[PDB]
Amino acid sequence: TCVLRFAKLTENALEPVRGSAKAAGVDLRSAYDVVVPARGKAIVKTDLQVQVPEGSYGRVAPRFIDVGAGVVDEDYRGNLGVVLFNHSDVDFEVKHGDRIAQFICERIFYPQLVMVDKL
Amino acid sequence: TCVLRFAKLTENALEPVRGSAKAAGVDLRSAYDVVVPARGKAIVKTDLQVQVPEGSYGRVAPRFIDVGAGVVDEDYRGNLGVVLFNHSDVDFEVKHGDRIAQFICERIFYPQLVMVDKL
Repeated sequence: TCVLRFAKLTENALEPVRGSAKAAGVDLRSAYDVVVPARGKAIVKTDLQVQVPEGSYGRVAPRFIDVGAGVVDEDYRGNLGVVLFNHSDVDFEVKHGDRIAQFICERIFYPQLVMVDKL
Repeated sequence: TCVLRFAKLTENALEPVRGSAKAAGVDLRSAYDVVVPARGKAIVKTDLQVQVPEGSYGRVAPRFIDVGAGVVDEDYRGNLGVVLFNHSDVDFEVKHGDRIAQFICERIFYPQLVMVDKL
């Protein structure tokens, strides 16, 4: 079985769903209304725990306001979130439900290796 | 055909270089001797082009001195390298042949998605 599982830590978490037919992963949404102060930063939690498939990694990718920027493995049991950095002079309100990142499953593979003349 | 290909742009390039039986990727090595000045930065070239397998990505990962840090896809035809940032007060000499990063092949995948009560 190759199954990605999420588990809500509180009633405030939202289910992760794909944004586009062609998106690389599913979007993570803010559990709370969070103000990121001007020139400040905030951790924005989803109130989701995640168990990625065995042997794989989940990368928290970007969906003004810089997101940091994280990768998890199958042992991770924390509450998924991002750190948002507000470079502007106006506070930024993240509302409950807002898309804050996408979560992409990835795995390392080992292809055959060769050198070539050109290409 | 799951094949990773590299191509030397000059005679200075080295082949990669798996670091250990357990390693996630192959190590990339500096083609030239490069001094990274104190408090300064330098781009350190391998003089390799790479063609990653179709539909995959190659991530240039760290194998004092901060390394940035890049992902490439199957269209990429540049000369692989890293930017090194020297935050110390002494210049740092990267010698021809020094390991500077590992190149890890990765694919995005689409597992089955569910919510669970708890992990």
